[PDB]
Amino acid sequence: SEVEYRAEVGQNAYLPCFYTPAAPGNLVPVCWGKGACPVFECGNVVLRTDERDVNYWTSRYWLNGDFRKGDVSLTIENVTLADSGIYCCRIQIPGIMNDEKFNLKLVIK
Ligand SMILES: Cc1nc2c3cc(-c4ccc(NS(=O)(=O)c5ncc[nH]5)cc4C)c(Cl)cc3[nH]c(=O)n2n1
Ligand SMILES: [Ca+2]
Repeated sequence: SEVEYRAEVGQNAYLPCFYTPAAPGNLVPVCWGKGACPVFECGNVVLRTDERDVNYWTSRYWLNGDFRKGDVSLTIENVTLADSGIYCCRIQIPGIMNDEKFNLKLVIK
């Protein structure tokens, strides 16, 4: 057994990811992709934010939480078996190599 997130075909999938803004409104860029975080930046990119807003998304992928307070959890709508796999949520902390890397396993049946 290990940590995983689950959905049936047709449901939405919910993959958690959080950080804490250093001060209110001080956002840091976030990278969501399919594939483990050792791949490129955050895998095969599906969604990105910068210090101001979401700047990139792919159909069916959403940040529906309060991402301006650090809830950068992902929603995938209407999943198929092909959406199964590891996803990377990368918190791109400016000022060093110290990014926060989260790998989330999505199991679809
Ligand atoms: C037609 C369609 N649109 C989206 C879409 C949109 C978004 C998105 C983009 C910016 C903001 N930021 S915001 O502060 O609420 C704001 N409001 C005005 C200016 N900025 C909030 C969200 C939820 C995302 Cl993340 C994911 C999306 N995914 C997707 O398949 N589609 N499809
Ligand atoms: Ca960094």
